[PDB]
Amino acid sequence: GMSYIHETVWKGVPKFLRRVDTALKNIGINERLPYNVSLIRFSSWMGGDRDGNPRVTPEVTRDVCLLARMMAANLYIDQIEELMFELSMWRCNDELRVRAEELHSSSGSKVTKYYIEFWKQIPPNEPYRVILGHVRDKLYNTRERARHLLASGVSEISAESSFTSIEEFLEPLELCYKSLCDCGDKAIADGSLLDLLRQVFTFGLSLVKLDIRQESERHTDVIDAITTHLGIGSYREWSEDKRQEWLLSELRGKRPLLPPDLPQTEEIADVIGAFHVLAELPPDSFGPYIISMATAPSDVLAVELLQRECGVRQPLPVVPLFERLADLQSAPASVERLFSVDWYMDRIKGKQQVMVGYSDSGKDAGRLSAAWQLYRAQEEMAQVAKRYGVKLTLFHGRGGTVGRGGGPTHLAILSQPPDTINGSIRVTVQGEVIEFCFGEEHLCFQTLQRFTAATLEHGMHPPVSPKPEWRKLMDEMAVVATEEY
Amino acid sequence: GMSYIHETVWKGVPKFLRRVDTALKNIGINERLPYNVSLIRFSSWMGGDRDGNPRVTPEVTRDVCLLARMMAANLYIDQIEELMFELSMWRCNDELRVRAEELHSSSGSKVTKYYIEFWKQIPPNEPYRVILGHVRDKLYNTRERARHLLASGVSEISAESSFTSIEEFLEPLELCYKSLCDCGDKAIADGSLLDLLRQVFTFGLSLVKLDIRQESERHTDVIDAITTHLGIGSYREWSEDKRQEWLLSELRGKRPLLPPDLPQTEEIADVIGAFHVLAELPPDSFGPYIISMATAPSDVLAVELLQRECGVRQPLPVVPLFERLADLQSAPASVERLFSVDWYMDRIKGKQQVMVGYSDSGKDAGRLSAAWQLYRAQEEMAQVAKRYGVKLTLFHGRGGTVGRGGGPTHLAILSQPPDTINGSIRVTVQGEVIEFCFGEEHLCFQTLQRFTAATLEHGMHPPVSPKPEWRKLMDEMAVVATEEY
Repeated sequence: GMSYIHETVWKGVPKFLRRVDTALKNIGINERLPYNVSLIRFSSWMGGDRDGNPRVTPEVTRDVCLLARMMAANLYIDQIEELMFELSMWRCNDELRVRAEELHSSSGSKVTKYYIEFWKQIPPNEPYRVILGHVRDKLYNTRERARHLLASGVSEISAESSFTSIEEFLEPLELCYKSLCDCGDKAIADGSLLDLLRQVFTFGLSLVKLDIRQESERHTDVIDAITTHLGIGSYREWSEDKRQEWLLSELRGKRPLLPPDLPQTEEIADVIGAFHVLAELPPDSFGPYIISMATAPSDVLAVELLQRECGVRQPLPVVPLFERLADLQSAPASVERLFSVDWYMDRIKGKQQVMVGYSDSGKDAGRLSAAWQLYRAQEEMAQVAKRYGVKLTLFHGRGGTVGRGGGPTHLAILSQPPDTINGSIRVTVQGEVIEFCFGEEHLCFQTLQRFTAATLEHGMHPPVSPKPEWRKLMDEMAVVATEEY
Repeated sequence: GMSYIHETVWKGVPKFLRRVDTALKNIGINERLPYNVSLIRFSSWMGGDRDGNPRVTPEVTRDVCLLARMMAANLYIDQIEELMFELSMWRCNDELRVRAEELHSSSGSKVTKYYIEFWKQIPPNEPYRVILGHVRDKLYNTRERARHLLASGVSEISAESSFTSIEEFLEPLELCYKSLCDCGDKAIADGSLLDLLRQVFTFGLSLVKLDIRQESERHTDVIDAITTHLGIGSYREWSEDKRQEWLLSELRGKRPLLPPDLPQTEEIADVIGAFHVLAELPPDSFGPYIISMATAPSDVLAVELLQRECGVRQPLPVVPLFERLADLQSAPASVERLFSVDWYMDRIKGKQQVMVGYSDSGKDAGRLSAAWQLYRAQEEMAQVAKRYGVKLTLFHGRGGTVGRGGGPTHLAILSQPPDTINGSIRVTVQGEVIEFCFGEEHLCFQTLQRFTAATLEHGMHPPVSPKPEWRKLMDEMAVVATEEY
């Protein structure tokens, strides 16, 4: 799946942004879309979704996170090398002229030892080549340290001698850009270097962020295993309101819960060992933790606890997946209960993402019933959120086939309830659909076009909300359809 | 300190035991003191004793533990190489022959690739060199693995490419010994091989065992930081019987205690960090955990708890150091209190060690009053232990000067109360006293001689118990001496 990121998406992102720059100038906006804008992002499930797949192990999740950082480092080194060839201009600003002489007189500040012939070829008056030269040395380490970590678990290459954060990486790049501008070469700067900067903000150091997904009941079994071992009873047998109470006492509580001598099934171990892996790896390599089969706020707090109690210093925000009819009905109720908890609200800090499954919905109820429930499950959740001042971000689980939420991109967005998108949405691109959308250069470009053009239009100029007549009919029809199905 | 272990104690232990053999034969025993008897053992505080020395960090303890295993393997290598030169016999028993052919035909069984010039060299009918050769290969790995574990986080050299357990190291050596006996060359077996085996039982894979020692109140500080953070209360202000009651609830309980977000002073981080080090290193590298300024049973239970709550999987046995007069008086009562606790009784499993301090005693009470309280301290603790079915081992903290329990070894042991030794004792050999005892070969032999002969005699042929008249006069004089001092 990463072959696609490499072959069409990597180069296909700056090209699409540059058209937006042109599209914008054509309506009188006299500036390009700023490079710190993530107008389009990429994320993966490829080593993270374990829902009903025992073969995605904690070690797998770790491999994928490091493989990615290795692929990413490699791509950037390629891009940086091309750029060195190009930025042969001598005119630089003062803050770059100082930094360049540090790295020149010291021979790269002894970071890599690998590109050392290069540090003896470099002529004095190529300030850009010298900054980027150093960026490259640090990139090679970032790449190699990921290899050593993947093969051994440890590296002779320190952290400081490589790029640890996206900000550390951006620093010299944004410098180069500001220098070229200060010297009046904003045109040169808006060339290869603008395309590169946009890639850093877009793709970051791990290329794609990893969503983790796990079955709802799997967390229940881990927590029931804890309550049993401590002799507080069976977490499984507790009513939902009892679970919420207990969990919140614990979340607020300062005392450790998870006992090391806890007896575990292979299944409980796969779950706990997964959080363990999440806790070692850099936070910027992860997206959200997705709970498949999500049903009530317990399921969300259950993870929040398991995550904190397994040592995840900076926890992945937890997103519920409403995949069945019943759960999508009780959904905006679930979302409000979570929003109404003093603890949970300090945790999320105004941002709540939730996933809606088109796949296992149409399997539960009819196609018609599912599509309609999914409509107002979005509509209402948005309403609950707007009321509690939380920025909702809907995650759409769409497939390729029509009966899994498939269909032309702009239509699928058009058909989503008004005022429930607003510049923030996520959509799955599943299996063969990656080839459908990103197989060729032009396909990738149109795929970014479709999503971006529809999302925009949908937010500035939404579709008509349904008439009260229509709603009633859809309500009554869905029950018929669901029963017939 | 280890230079003494190397230069006199290493070769000198097997020589002393061979004298014990001969002395056994001179009283008509017709048997060698079985090589599994540790008639004399060596432990170390050098890198473990933290009392009043902040310079003994957790990291110091880790360095000392690995350094020792390195030293140990490096001595076992030199010995094994000589032994290979020696056991050139071709007669072996079936078990050795089988293993010998496995190793021979596999070119070493894939262990090191070092000493590969030796394997090609190895002729067929030299079985002892074969097993031993592999034993050597495996030793090289053991000392290297320590080097890499010391010099950096971990090593390429695996766990089962080297010796991990003393039983794994003894397996092939004992096979050799039984082979040579089976072929009627036991006379050869009692030669250099016997001397090595006795070093394996006497020194193990770490050479000497590290005693950890820490102040009493320093553990109190940790447990008060936890009860304060969790809002349980102030452990420090709790009375002794309350401390015991709380600690025992926690020890019986299965739920974790120590919060990972616990605020720590630098001292508190040196306590917990130390336990963390013990948690990692192999258990067979440590002796006990010694509590200086031990006063009441709370101190012992406090460490038993901190030890578990820091994840020390197989915990060190806890010994209290009664350094001062008031503590030596309560001492037997503390000991009885610690017994009679159904939890603590199952932990120790019939074995309890306690240290008595000869240095800090005389400072507190004065020479005569100390020396006497020390006498009946051991006497009554014996009786309590005896009543509870517990083997009391006494650790004597002596040293050079007469004012610190100094004096001739055989006389000091004579001066100790009857029936409080019974072939189980530990004594400090402090600093310069090591040169006094182990500075020369003859000195080392003479020193093992005194300790072995005094302790044996004292067990079977005790000194006299004091007459009641004498006892009363001692109690009375003790008070008078204390007050005057």
